[PDB]
Amino acid sequence: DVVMTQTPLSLPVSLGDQASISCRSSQSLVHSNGNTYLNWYLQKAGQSPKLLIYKVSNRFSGVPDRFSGSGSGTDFTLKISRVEAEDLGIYFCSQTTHVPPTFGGGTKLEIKR
Repeated sequence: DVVMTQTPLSLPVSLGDQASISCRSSQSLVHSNGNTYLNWYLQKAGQSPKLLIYKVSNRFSGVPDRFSGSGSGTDFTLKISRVEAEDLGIYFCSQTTHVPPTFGGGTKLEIKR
């Protein structure tokens, strides 16, 4: 199925700066109609998962607006107005456009060093 290459592998940023994680999709995530259904994700060391965008840029209910998604077809990104302690951890980007669902990736985001 469509592969999702998460990048970069590391994103050292201070809790306050803007962070933009990328994500590429083998043959784009455009369903048979011209619509893209992406699902950004984030998880800490054994904590409660958090979903940001659920299409391409719109933010899911609960997102502090600081999260923003964008991109074309075989490329996507998640810019954050400001990183917080909770934001730290590993990032991911899923997609419900193709089947079966992918769900995976892993961008390291543990503050700036």
